[PDB]
Amino acid sequence: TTILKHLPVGQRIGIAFSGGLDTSAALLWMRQKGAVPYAYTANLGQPDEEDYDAIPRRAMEYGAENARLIDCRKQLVAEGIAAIQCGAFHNTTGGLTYFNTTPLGRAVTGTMLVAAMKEDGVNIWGDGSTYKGNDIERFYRYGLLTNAELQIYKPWLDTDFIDELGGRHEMSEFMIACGFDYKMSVEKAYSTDSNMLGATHEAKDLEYLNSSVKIVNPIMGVKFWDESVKIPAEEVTVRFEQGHPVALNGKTFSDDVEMMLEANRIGGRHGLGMSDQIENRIIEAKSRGIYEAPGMALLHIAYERLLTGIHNEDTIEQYHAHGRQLGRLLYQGRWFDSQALMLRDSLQRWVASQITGEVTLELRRGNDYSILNTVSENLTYKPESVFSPDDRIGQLTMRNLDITDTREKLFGYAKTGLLSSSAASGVPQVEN
Amino acid sequence: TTILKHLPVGQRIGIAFSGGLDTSAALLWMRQKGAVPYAYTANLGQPDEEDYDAIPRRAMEYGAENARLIDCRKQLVAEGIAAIQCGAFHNTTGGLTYFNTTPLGRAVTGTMLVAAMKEDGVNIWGDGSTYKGNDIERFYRYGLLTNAELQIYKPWLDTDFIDELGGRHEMSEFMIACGFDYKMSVEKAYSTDSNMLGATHEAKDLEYLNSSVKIVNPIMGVKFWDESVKIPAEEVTVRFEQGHPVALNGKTFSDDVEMMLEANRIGGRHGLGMSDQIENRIIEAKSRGIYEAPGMALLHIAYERLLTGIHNEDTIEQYHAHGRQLGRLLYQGRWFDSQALMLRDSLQRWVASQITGEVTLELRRGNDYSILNTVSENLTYKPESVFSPDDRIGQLTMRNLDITDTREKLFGYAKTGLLSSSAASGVPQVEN
Amino acid sequence: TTILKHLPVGQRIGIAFSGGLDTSAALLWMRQKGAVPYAYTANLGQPDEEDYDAIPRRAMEYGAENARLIDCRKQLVAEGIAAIQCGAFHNTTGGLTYFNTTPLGRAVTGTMLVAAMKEDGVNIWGDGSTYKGNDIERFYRYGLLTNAELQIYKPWLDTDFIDELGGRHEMSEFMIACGFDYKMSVEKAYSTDSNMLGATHEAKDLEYLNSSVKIVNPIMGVKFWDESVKIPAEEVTVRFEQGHPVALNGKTFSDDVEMMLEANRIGGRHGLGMSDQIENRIIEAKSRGIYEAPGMALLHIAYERLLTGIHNEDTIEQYHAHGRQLGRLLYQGRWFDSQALMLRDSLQRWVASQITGEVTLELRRGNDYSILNTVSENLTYKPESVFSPDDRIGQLTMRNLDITDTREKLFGYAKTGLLSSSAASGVPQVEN
Amino acid sequence: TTILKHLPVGQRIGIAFSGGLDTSAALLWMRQKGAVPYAYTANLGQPDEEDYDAIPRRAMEYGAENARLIDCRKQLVAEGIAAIQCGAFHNTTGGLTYFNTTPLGRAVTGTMLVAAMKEDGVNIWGDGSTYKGNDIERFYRYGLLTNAELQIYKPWLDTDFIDELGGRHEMSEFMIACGFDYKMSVEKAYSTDSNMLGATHEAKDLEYLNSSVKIVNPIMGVKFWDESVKIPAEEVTVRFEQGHPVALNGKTFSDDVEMMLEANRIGGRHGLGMSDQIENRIIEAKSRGIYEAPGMALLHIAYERLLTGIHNEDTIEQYHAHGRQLGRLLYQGRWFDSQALMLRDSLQRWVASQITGEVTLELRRGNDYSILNTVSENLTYKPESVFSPDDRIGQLTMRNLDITDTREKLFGYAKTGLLSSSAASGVPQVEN
Ligand SMILES: NC(=O)NCCC[C@H](N)C(=O)O
Ligand SMILES: NC(=O)NCCC[C@H](N)C(=O)O
Ligand SMILES: NC(=O)NCCC[C@H](N)C(=O)O
Ligand SMILES: NC(=O)NCCC[C@H](N)C(=O)O
Ligand SMILES: N[C@@H](CC(=O)O)C(=O)O
Ligand SMILES: N[C@@H](CC(=O)O)C(=O)O
Ligand SMILES: N[C@@H](CC(=O)O)C(=O)O
Ligand SMILES: N[C@@H](CC(=O)O)C(=O)O
Repeated sequence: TTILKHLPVGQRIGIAFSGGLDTSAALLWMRQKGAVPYAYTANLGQPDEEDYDAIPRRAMEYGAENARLIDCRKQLVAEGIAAIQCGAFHNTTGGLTYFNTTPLGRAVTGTMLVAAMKEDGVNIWGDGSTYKGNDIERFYRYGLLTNAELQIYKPWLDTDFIDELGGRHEMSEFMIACGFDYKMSVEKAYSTDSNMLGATHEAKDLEYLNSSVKIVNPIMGVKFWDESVKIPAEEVTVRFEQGHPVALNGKTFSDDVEMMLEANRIGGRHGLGMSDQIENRIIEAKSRGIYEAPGMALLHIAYERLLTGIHNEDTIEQYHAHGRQLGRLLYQGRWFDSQALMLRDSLQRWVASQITGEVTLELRRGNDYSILNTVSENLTYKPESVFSPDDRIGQLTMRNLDITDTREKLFGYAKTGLLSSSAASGVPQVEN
Repeated sequence: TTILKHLPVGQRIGIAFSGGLDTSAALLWMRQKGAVPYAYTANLGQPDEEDYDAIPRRAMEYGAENARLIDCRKQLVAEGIAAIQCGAFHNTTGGLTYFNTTPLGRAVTGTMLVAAMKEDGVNIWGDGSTYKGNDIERFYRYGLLTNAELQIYKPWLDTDFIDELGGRHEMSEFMIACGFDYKMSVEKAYSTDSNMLGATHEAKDLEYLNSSVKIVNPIMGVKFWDESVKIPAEEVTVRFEQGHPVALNGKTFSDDVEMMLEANRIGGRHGLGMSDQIENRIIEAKSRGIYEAPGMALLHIAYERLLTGIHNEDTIEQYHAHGRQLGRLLYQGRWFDSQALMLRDSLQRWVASQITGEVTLELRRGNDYSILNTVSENLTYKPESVFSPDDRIGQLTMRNLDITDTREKLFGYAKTGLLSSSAASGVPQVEN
Repeated sequence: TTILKHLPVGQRIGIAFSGGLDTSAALLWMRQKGAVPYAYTANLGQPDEEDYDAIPRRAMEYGAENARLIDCRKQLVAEGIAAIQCGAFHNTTGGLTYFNTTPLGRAVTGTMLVAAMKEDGVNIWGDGSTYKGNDIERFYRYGLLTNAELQIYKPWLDTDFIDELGGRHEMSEFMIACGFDYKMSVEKAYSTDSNMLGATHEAKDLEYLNSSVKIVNPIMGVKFWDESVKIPAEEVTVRFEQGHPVALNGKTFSDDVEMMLEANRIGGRHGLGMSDQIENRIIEAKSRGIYEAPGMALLHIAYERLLTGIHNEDTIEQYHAHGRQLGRLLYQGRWFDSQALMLRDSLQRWVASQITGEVTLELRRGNDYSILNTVSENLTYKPESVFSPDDRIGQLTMRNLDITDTREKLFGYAKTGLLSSSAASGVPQVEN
Repeated sequence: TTILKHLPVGQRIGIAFSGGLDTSAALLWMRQKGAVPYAYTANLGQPDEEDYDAIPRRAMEYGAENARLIDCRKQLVAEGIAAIQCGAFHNTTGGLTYFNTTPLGRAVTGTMLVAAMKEDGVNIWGDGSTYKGNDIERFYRYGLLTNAELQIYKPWLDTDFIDELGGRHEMSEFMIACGFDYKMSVEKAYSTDSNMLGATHEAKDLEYLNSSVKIVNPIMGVKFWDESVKIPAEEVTVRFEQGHPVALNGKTFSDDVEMMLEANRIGGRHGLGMSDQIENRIIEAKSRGIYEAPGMALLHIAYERLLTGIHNEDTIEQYHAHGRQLGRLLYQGRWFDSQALMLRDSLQRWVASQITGEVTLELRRGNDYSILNTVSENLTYKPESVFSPDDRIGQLTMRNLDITDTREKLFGYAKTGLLSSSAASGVPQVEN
């Protein structure tokens, strides 16, 4: 089968070693039960990571046959920018958007780490995602897409493993019993997946709808909800060239990673982009999360403001429709499937290519901001004798036949009982 | 024809008398040129109107054959609530929404005032909307829908009228010359259309993209962008029953108008809901506006938060798609056309009927707020042994055939040149 | 768990007893291994069934604790008519449509037979659908929807069962060994699922794309592809009232089942509606089928012809879009889920309610037919001074601003390299 | 203004000279009233045209300053093939499709003839389309797109012209009075627009819904409805390479025009593709037409059959949705607008690029045909141990949570009155 239920003794197993008790304990346990574990750590520019080079060394200290750090920042930012160009975000609440940052991280991580293992002749994969979430399926799909011969082994789902190593306490004691003066970190009231595009918090106390953003200590921005933290209003300019974010506050960057890093700083000072979403997981059961994505939010606002001053209505409607559909595919782990690529490619080529301009905003607290200026050499919006009042009288008169058709429909609907009353005496009323 | 180009001497002409120089001068001029003008004023609960009863009297003072005040508040709020239940809002920028408040006002005004004229045997209609905007067409459609025999006469578009009465100065002098000690009001740097659902500001200085919300003096809320205005954080609860907004902060209301009035007060203290949009008019040319809708925004946020904890993904996707399409139809003046009614009715019956619950928010400045609690007897979201790890391994394995199909597609796309590279070595790349 | 992997000894198990070796052998085997089997047979008006009453008796002869015949014809036809009103058909090839007849049969069968078992205190269900198709999942969903406590047991998927009773030969010998002078029928080169709405043929030799409709012996119509079968051209009239098919050739019926039965006869004489489709199963793997649905096809053609003479473009576009989406949900076994009901209800209320009229056709062979007449008291199509040439000049002139915007876009696209050339010298060309 | 209401005396006016009384009489009349008329005739490979070179000569005989024949066949076929690749056809009745052949002809004609006039310094355009149809607006848009300075003058809409030259009789007498022994052709009971892609018949007697295809003498195919015309069954193979039609019956062609010409012959022998549609014109009023497009129909059927054996469900759903939307844009004259190009480009790149294969059909009469074989090196359909019965049990079990959610919804809908009954006792029933 594709998924190995129990430890493949004697075989090389590649595991996404993010570091931390779960992956650390798994390395020792696998190495202990007879498997040859290889560690691969993705450099995703995590806002809460300050020493990536130390991670592969810890894997080696714990028995890894070999350990590698795969830099995925360039690809992550490129896909994040593509997501921005396509408005590929489907989970919204009252307009506030989740920027699908974890889904983007998985697309890049799942393909690059598996490709890297491919290089080292490692054909068995394993990551710590649970059998209850979306990530296990995202990694599964991206991995198999990259390596047709891939097999999956998740010690965390192996009954043998769980029997021995139940929870965090058993695992930390396991580290100690294995000869390592291990000291487990302080446990938060929620779990977090983070990368340069965003941080997603959920589980534990965030599973209760009565818990709010107040129990969260943001890692990409400030506590804007705390009236005691001072946040001075700030002006920022975002400029695009053919849809590509090239300048922030008039400054260009040597690469897009530095640009995103700066967009994150600007947005973070204000807590821009944070939202609270209840969403539908791939397995059709709901999950609740609190999300951060300051840089993505900043670019999203500027990009759409320009879009509204540049494209026609049919094109904007298609951008919203295709973007929402693509956002869902991205969330499902299908970002590289034909149905996704066709929408992504289309929006990048025909919509984003014309987004050249600059937007000036004043950021205050959280999602409270104002648009101060909008400029573009491609605007179709023009403050300024192409048509006359009489031309409009003609255009209005052309509507008469269809208006009559609708009036007759309203009469018909009232007749068959659908409407309480038509437009004859006022506002049509749908029978209740 | 339907549209009378020149004054119908001797005939009864009904005009939407909002009050103000344009309609006042038109009454005198029409009465002067030989027409019999009738005034109809819609009570829309305008936030900037404090004495509706005075308006019909001014029409009578100016020569109106008769003057009437048509109360449209109940219908306006009912349609506004329907819009909320359907998420019928299509103009969004970075998520910030325009709540189509003027379009909703026109649907109710255009049908009720024309129906009222019908009662008085008046079959000629006229309002002050320009030949350049959307309103002239909204009124046109709603009027004809209600009265098949309606004819339209807009003195403001009559060459004879414009020759004599050019601008505001000529008109005010006309009032004086006609024997009225008329005193024209202070002129703002933008025009405004307002009603109990919202206020829409545009034209004049707002036509420049360098002008911002800063030149606007909000009439439904506070200047949250001015750091000197104090705005204490405030907790608010919004509760729905089968999709109907019934309680704010635990209090119920004798009618929906009082509810909306209170939603407006709560939202207004914070400036909730204000946005700046560049949009596409019906005639396919762009327009820029700054909008207020505090109560609508408040209900919208609570309604969608509940929706996310109650409906499945396909149903939510259909709510967003149908709502955006309906929003556009609403904006086009087709709110009562079959293609709109079918979407509106559908969302009200199958989506809104299940929205029973309460949302607790903390409002701060503008659109900066936090969700504090979400409850519903209908939640499908549940913080809490229906499926096992092995059940998921099966579900994941069922994806294999299609994943292979996609891998082959990626190879094919790379072959025909579409992709630089497939997933074989990492992240697929669309050829640039 | 929900699905019992092995025989629930001692328990009452309800099985969909269509009759035939598979269900017959299963009854004996289950009764033999210690289970108490109950038989439920759905009367679906199968075109190839001539003696339904005989089936429950055979179940009793084979050991059934009890046997029942559940009449599902009325419900089947009602859902088929709803499908017609909604154009709920998504699998089309060059326009030729699959009328989702098996999916409709499952929705009705899965709910009614399980509800019937409910009555007899039977809470374990089992049908002969394979683990490779769509039916196992349709029955699963409809059954659980009707009975929350339902458990599923499919002897045909029980390793114990397969070990003993492999194929048809082992089973027929099993019948003999169990004391029944059993004689298995003639085996066809494909399998068939049939009901009053249609017959679906697939599997066996139909799995090869080189096999065609020529290997099929149609059970609802004639072999129109065989030039030797004579098929006289025939005129037929189909009349609807508020979307309901009420008359065929000027004759009304005592009930809708008789109407569908007659629609089947008319269509069958010609082989109307037959198609060959390669489709995507729920598990994302393709399947090939040859389908019959003479009556459904007849009503579909008349219904849509009327629709085109009655509804406006936006409404027709929504009918096609919603119908295709609903067709897919129907095929997935989600015909009663909220996302389906909302589309179905909407189309029935606002689109079908106005479909009152009569269409006259001449049927010849297969899908070769001609429309001879179309009438409706609700037509908006009228062969017959509402607008003048000058009104149109105005309407055309109003397009100028946007045309300029598009011309500029074409220049822009040519500039960034998207287009080889704009419209400047002729036909714009997308860079290859 | 853009549209000149009366003859521009002294100016060069370019007119689409198809030949025939209307354009011939207009040339003399314009040349007579003081204008300098230039003739441009599009070679569209009309099935009913046998001598294109003779047309410019007749224009010269009638006074044209100059006359040119612009060959548009290559471009017409290229756009027709693009339409096929995108399924850009929106008017369907019971599945039978209108292949938007006139709209495709206008896109190519309107741009190329205007571009040609551009070359000769002619900036005033005029064609014979009426102020009541779609063509006047298609030509208007395509012309202005190609030439920003274009002005339009249609003598047929000039009151002066109509006063003098009313109908066909007045015009033929005008030709005679102008010194030409003119002999007008036999008048048919309908009008026709034809090109190499198709022929569209409408107006006159076809305006009555009681007239049928029987009054039409097809110009691209045979009278398949006439039982006396013999039509031998015929086998045909259609093969594509990366979505491009390259071979018919195993033979390749020196160019696509020859390919389409042959596709037309094959389809024509059978009358394949003919349909009768009632549709919605751009001005929102219905029109009835009878259409021919034998070659387009042939390619459409083969193309879609391959599509169904090659692409996944999401991709096929997007092909149908985008194609229908694009078909409408094509019909509206917006084939080169951004909202159209984005859908067209997308379908060509991601869907059509993979359509490599061959389909074998047997054509009989009209749209009665059978699929005999389907082959493709890219099929994802495979008649032939990737997943086990137990894998499916897991996949089915994962549906439980959502099924419960739907069951609860059905209970809720029954409670609020929407449903008569839920699934508890059988088939859910929507309250009537
Ligand atoms: N802490 C986490 O586990 N976050 C990862 C998932 C985030 C979000 N629910 C998603 O599926 O994208
Ligand atoms: N001040 C205004 O004229 N506002 C009315 C129009 C508001 C907005 N552009 C709309 O069309 O709904
Ligand atoms: N013979 C059959 O097994 N037919 C039943 C399935 C028909 C078609 N593939 C469907 O899923 O509706
Ligand atoms: N005979 C014609 O005038 N045909 C041209 C129009 C065909 C069809 N109604 C269309 O608009 O494409
Ligand atoms: N990362 C979490 C949430 C998710 O995957 O959706 C898990 O592994 O379950
Ligand atoms: N009320 C403004 C704007 C609009 O109608 O769209 C006008 O009359 O032009
Ligand atoms: N009835 C067949 C086909 C299907 O279910 O889709 C099976 O049981 O596999
Ligand atoms: N060609 C016809 C029909 C159409 O244009 O739609 C006309 O000129 O009116």
